[PDB]
Amino acid sequence: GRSLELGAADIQDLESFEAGRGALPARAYLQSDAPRLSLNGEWQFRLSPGSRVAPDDGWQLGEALNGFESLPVPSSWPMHGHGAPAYTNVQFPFAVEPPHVPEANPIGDHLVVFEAGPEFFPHALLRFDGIESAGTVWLNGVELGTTRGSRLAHEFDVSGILEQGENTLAVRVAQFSAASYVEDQDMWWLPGIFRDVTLQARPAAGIDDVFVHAGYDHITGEGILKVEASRGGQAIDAVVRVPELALELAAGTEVRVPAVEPWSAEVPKLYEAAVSAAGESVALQIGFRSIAIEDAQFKVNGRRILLRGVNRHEHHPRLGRVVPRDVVEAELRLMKQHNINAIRTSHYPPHPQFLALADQLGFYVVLECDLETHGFESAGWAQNPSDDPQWEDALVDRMRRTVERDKNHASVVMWSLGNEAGTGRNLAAMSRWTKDRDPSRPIHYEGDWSSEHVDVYSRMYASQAETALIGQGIEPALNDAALDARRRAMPFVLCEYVHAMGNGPGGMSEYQALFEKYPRLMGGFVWEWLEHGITVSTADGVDHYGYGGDFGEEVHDGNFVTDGLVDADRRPRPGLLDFKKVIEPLRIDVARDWTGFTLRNGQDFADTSAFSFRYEVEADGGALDGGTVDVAPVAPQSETVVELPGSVAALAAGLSDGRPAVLTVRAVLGADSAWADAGHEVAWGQSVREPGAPVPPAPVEPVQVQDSELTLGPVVFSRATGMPTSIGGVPVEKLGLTLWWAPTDNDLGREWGGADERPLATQWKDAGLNRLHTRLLGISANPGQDGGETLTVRTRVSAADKQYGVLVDYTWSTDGETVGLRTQVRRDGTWVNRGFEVEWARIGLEFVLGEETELVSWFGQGPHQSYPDTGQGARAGWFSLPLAKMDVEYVRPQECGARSGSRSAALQLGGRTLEICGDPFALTVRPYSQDVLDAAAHRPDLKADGRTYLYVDHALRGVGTAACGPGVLEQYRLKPRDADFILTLKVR
Amino acid sequence: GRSLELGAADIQDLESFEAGRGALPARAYLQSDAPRLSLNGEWQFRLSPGSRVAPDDGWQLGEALNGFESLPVPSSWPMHGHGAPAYTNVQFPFAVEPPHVPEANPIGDHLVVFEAGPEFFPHALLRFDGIESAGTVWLNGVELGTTRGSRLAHEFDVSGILEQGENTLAVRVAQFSAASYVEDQDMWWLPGIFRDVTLQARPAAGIDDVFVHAGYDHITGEGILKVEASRGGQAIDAVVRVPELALELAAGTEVRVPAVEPWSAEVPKLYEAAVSAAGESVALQIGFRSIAIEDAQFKVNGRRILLRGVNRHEHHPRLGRVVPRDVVEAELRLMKQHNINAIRTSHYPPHPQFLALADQLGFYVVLECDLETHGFESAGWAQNPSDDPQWEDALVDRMRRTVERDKNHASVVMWSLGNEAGTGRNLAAMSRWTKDRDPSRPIHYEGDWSSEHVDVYSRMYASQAETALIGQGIEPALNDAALDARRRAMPFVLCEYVHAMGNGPGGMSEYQALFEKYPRLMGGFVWEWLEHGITVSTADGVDHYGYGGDFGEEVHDGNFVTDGLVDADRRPRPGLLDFKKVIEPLRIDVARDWTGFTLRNGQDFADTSAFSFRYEVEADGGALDGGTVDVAPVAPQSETVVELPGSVAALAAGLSDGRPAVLTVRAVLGADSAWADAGHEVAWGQSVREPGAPVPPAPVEPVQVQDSELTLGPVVFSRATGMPTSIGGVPVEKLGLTLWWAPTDNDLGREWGGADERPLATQWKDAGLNRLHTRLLGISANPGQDGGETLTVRTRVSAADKQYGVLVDYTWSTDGETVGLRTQVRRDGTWVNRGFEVEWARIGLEFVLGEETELVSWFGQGPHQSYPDTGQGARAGWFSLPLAKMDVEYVRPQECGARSGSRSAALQLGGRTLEICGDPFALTVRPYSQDVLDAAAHRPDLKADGRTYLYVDHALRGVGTAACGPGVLEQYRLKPRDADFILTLKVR
Ligand SMILES: O=[N+]([O-])c1ccccc1O[C@@H]1O[C@H](CO)[C@H](O)[C@H](O)[C@H]1O
Ligand SMILES: O=[N+]([O-])c1ccccc1O[C@@H]1O[C@H](CO)[C@H](O)[C@H](O)[C@H]1O
Ligand code: NA
Ligand code: NA
Repeated sequence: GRSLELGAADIQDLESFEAGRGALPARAYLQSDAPRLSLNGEWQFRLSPGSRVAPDDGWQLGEALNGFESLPVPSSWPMHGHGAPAYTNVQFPFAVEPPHVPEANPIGDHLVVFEAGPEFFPHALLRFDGIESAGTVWLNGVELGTTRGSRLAHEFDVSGILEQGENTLAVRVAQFSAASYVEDQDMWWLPGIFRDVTLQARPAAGIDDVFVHAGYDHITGEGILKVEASRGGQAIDAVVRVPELALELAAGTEVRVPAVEPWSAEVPKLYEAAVSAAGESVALQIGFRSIAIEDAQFKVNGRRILLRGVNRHEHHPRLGRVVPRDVVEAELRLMKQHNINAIRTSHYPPHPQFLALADQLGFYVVLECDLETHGFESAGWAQNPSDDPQWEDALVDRMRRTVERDKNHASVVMWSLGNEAGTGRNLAAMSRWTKDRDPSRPIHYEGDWSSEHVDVYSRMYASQAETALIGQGIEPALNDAALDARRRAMPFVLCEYVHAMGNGPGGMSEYQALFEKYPRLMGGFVWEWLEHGITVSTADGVDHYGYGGDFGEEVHDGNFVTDGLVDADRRPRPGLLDFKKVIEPLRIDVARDWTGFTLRNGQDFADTSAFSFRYEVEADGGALDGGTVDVAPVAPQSETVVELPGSVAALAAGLSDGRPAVLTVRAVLGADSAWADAGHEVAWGQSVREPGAPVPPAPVEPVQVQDSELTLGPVVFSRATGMPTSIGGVPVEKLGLTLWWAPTDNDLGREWGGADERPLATQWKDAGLNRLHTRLLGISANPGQDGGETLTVRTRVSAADKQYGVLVDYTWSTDGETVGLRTQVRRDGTWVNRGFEVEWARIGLEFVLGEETELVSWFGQGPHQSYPDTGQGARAGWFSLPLAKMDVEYVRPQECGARSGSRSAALQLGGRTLEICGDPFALTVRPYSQDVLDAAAHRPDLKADGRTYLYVDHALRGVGTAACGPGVLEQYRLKPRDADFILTLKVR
Repeated sequence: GRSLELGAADIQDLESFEAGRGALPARAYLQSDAPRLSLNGEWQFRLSPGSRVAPDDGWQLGEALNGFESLPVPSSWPMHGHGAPAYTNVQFPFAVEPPHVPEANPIGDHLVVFEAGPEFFPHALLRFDGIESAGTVWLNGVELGTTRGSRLAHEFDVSGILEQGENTLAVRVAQFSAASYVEDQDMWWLPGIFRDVTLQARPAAGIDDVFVHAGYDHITGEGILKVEASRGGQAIDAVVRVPELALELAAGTEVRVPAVEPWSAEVPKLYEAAVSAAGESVALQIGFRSIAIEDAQFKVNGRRILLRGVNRHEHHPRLGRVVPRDVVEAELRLMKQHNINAIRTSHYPPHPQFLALADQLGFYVVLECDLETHGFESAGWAQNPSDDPQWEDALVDRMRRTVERDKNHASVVMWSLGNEAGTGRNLAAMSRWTKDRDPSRPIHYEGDWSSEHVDVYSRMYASQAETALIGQGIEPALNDAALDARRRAMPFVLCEYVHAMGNGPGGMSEYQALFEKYPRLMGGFVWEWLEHGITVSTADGVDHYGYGGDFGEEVHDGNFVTDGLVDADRRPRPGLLDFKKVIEPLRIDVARDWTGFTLRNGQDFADTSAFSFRYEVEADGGALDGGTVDVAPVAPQSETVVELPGSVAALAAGLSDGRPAVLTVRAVLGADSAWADAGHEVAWGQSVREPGAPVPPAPVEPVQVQDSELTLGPVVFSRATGMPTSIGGVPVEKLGLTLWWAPTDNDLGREWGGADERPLATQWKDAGLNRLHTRLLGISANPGQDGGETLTVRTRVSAADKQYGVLVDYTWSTDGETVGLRTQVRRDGTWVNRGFEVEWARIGLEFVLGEETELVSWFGQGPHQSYPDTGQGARAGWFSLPLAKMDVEYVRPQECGARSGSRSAALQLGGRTLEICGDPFALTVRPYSQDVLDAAAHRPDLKADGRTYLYVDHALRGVGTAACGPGVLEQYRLKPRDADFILTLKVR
């Protein structure tokens, strides 16, 4: 019985536990004076849906092509119409039976013709910096080998195969392979040759690999330099010239430069250098820095650093995994502009070019090997490749290539074995190899909590509580006494925290307080830097981002791929604005009397000499006083009290009580930096003289009784409902109590703990908060003042099939100019349902106005949204925006746009403007209803209906981060309760 | 402070705990020779959306009508374009704050002008037989009163207010009222005057109320007759003439008729009678029957009866609660035609006309008062009206009116206090009143399990297990010793069981076995008789039923209103067909050797003399032998063995082994009955000589190898997939394993018990059964016979992100005429997921054929569908239907149409037909895919895609009744396992 199935050969290679075949050794990516020819451009592409019908028709030659077509290389090929993106979070998109590949497996045949001059002879190589996920390579029909590790680099000796003149390079790329089982990151499955292809000549007497070792002696200030160079794996003679430090030395020997300026992310000093031999010179930037762990702290150059970090994925909304270099230096300067000083390359090494930019601009980076086996957790880690001895070779090759490529860059301060890969023998072999190859950086891996084979203790989304226990080193002890002693001596890092999906993330301040208070806490990396939105052009031609499912997936994880501080096009979300203020590197506590302010330098190395300290006093109309104050530089981790000019304090003292004014002390960039122009704001602080409470109007005007309506000054009531129908000509279509909001992404998440496993959003639906109803109980006039009268409208708010309720008593008084509105809420019945207390989103009013709103202005926090557990970035001021820029363009629309702590507010409606005053309320103004916003799954599903939805909230919930990790914290949860609050309105 | 809200007066009447105002006493509905004028016809109608804007503009007069329009009366008015039906199951459609009514409360103003002749003077009354839910009545602008209890009757004295000639009658009808809180049945909320309006003259010396008392002495055969008559509540002189029994007697005296033929549902003997006084005669039908409880059995006329019952709601797909009398006698004759002998009027008294038809046609009925407070359960029965002393008067009035109207009808054998109303003081007062007023019928109420105030123990959906424990009186004892002693002495009835939603109900046979085995078990009433589908005409003009939500509800319960044995138009579902055979009143066990058959008479009173006993022998082509056999009548609960003609046995013996033939003994109606023509089938039984197994083809034909395809006789394989591409010209687009089916309604239900709270349908989605995938492992030819060869195609079936799998090995042999196909399935891995074992719907194959199928024929069970725990109604035979009549037109489409126990099968595809043979398999043939059927929410969402979906199942799950009650029973659950099965195909 002989076998008759097609394609058995390709499939057995794809299902291989072995690493690629026939490539050269792993080495650093080096800047070399050898000639190079980038084969990037416009290739030819043919796509077959499986190895069983992938033609073996000699396409690899370049002759008689049938069924090819122009495609760009580098590309993620489902971004150019061939198939589609497919998004899965933890679930594998194929049956889990390693190492087998599904029958449906896109095969992409790639072909380019190039010219090879005499520079590339007698010796050259081809270099592929990234092939997702398994490539086979032919040069002139001759097999060069295979690539494994989709974001790793492979090099192939083409000596004797590369011909002079015209060559034909052919690569066959399979989307799925056994390697898929170990590349299960939470991102888009996008196959292709997404990184540079390059021909490089290899002259004789060259340099293949260089290993820079540039340490720093913080007690003496010495550099410690030893540049190793090698050819064909042997130490070679080469000369090391670093001009600026006045040294020439031999490669291979360690020397003590007498005094160097150390490298950090605050001061990223880079000495230019070259190592050269007869046939080849190599350029290097060199940062003198030394990483160590002592007294359970993570120290750089002798000082405990604080990691203000994010998790950078490589994604672009129209090119997939290809990220244009202009987009890279833009997003990285964006990061510095928001006080970020660390980056973690979740969850694979980045583009080779990325490393030098982290060296230059200034970031502590965690360089992470391409390894993740998350999809195996659901089966209790059965068959997990991290513990299958059949994968040792494959995984150690991923670590070697990872380490080798980037070992020379001072910005990488940690190697990371990978992510969400379980525990296992192979992980320990990856650690063992790395400690041997590069003892100079400590080793990170979160997935083995025992921390046996790492040097730092690392967790994701550990609660603010557990983080305080670890900060004091009193977390519960490991079962192994020996292991526990080790882990207790490591510093602690959160590689992922404050999950920034949608509206949020809440609770950042609580985490930051612990980072400053506890030295064993290293800091943390927000999840994540960007959303992976993929732009989708509609029939109309409107643009919007699509997410998981939108592209036809059979299994997918929805909008969980859009969970970042910036959108796919790097437009900041309010979370970035908040985070920037949270991690701000100086704190400015402005004194109540406006005489000075305390300045703490929170940096680890720099002093304050880089910063101009400006102040301004803003009153209602314009600025009253402003300028600059000179601060004698304060050391890192030192504090001074700096006086402000006496004019500022005298101005505060002479304010008529109840007149608002805000003192803002800014710290801005004295001079341009590599990442921002002079005057860029780094840190700030404020003191506010508040307005007094608003004067309730005298109830001098009485209540006029028509048969169908009532009238009390400028407000028109309906005798059937009790609610206002107009105020000063402004049509009022509805007025009621609100307790609910269109759920955020965190509200859609399950908050672990509590026997209530339903998401808050579900809790609400079950409770009926989204479908409240109001019964009218009574309407009265009552003795006012000098003939005038108050109006009291009694209602009860509740929901169908529910016994709990709230009584709401609206009480109006008017003098003819301003309407007064007192609102009282009292609970009737226990607000219990399906066994669990109900929690409210808010305690407010919804005014539905009959006309459109063009412009919203307020006094309070701003300019961007704020909620109880967010809003740190929103300062006290006077703001004014067009309605459409009050919204927040989240990909799945949801509750956003509340401006908390608001004191006054004006909506410009056609010709008239509507002025609310009162004690602190949260303002929100949208052109569509809450239910339109809740049902909407993408932004085009939001349509204005010509009215205005005015939200005035006397209380709000926090937002938390329950979509992944901690929910709203106790101090910010909103339990049902009685409440009382006063407003005053006015139309002009 | 004086109150300024509109409509405070109507609302305080609507919110009233009191019963109607100013009507005459509750009395029986009587056939009287007094003149009557039905005000039914075409009324005028104005609809206001709340009492606060219901005009008080003197519409009640009939002059200057503004905003009225022609409407039929009786009507449910949302069936005629005014508003819409709204379906809620247990949830109230308004905030639960009794007695308050929501602001949104349709007010329907009704007006008719009629002519009153001299017959109606000086004394007459108006009679409303039903007003949902609160009516106010004016005759010539003069208030007559108010109605409460939507399916109860009210009568108003119009003496001195009804004028001669032309009158104007005005009724204002509010949909919601305090009474809504006690009318929360699981049905459509439809307001209006849905039952007859009638003017009736009341001559002097008349009869107002009559109370028939017609018992039976089963030891002597005597009738015991006493007809009470009364006027203005006092016993009056009247004469009682029952011609047929040769008696004239005075009303008020009890007499002993020497010998009467008793009344039962099997023999509903009705003696015509009249009671008359000077001004009025009243006609009566009189059934002599006596109900008693002894030895914990429910006995009628001395014999323990068995209740073969259903729950009749009053519903019509286009008229709502109005059920045309032709539809009533049709549905009731339908019921008799399916062996039903009992009816329960869930959950309100029916149309007055219904009672006489139950007397005549023959049904034990449970007459149920309009009371149900289900929506209060979710709050722990807080504020439940059954225990609020403020409702005593309202509820006792509902019981009185209920009892009074129908007390004279022998078919009612139980009064029922209501349904799903909790326990409470008012319920006990309802019971106390009823025992006093009418001691002759026992009292039913399920909602108080202690059974303190009832005479029978009644439950819903108690499992087959608990029912056997009760059958033996060994259920766990009540906490109160005294109560427990009472309940243990009552007989037991299931007022609702075997929930017949969608495909089902499964498990009827298990219940029936217990009914026969245990005398304390009275029987049961299927839930429910009909679906409440409401027809919806689409733009195309296609008709289909809509259900909850489809009409715009804010809260609703989906398709739970369509849960019956017949659809809204009384077209039978397969459940009725099964149920008819289950409850069949004789059992015919046909002997294996075909010499005779055992006959048990299961009736309680009749013998077999009504039945012709026919037999037929059916072979492949036509009938071989047939006729009639004479059975000496067997008593109720007796058995005989009746010989069949010797020709029948000799025919069986002379059959060549492996030739199929079926002996069917039928018991049909010898002569016409009030409910069916002669020859109607009542009970049947069969013995089958099976076919032998099919001969596997000799593998004489070899496997031809092209580069792209294989060929083995008439079958064409694809070398890439391994699956057949054609068999005898018939395009085969896909062939694979099936383990899943589009979930039924029961599969969508939560099966209580087991820590798995997810519905089976959810279990499956979580497990991936709906999205299986097949990887190909190998293909071989192998040594066959005389040059020929088998083909073995090895696959593995599984699902993305899952480790469990099944290996499937397809093995084909051919001789050139017939294809042989052996299929083997073996488990690889534990089929566990989210902590709970996965269960399969089936173990079968899905053939997707490229051409349409016109006609399906098979040998096996039929003609209607069958599944392991259903299909009793399907007999052994030869059947043949067009494809579209293989389907089942469920309102939410779902898994149906499997014909289990099938031996052979032919699909006619254009010109050729495809013949499957093999051991018992379950056949199914649909014109659309399973996923089309699962996604479809209504029948118009099913569209044929031009192909054929052939389902051959070697194993199946039962269907159960998990949508309400027990799921699939143990013996019918399908756990994963290895399996082996052989098929043979053939194309002509
Ligand atoms: O770490 N976890 O316990 C965990 C629980 C639920 C979902 C994701 C998850 O892991 C984390 O999720 C984030 C953000 O979505 C990223 O995908 C990250 O790579 C992953 O480690
Ligand atoms: O009786 N029950 O415990 C129960 C549990 C869940 C849903 C309905 C239910 O009660 C029963 O349901 C049926 C069929 O849907 C009818 O509505 C019936 O009137 C009701 O008593
Ligand atoms: Na994510
Ligand atoms: Na139902």
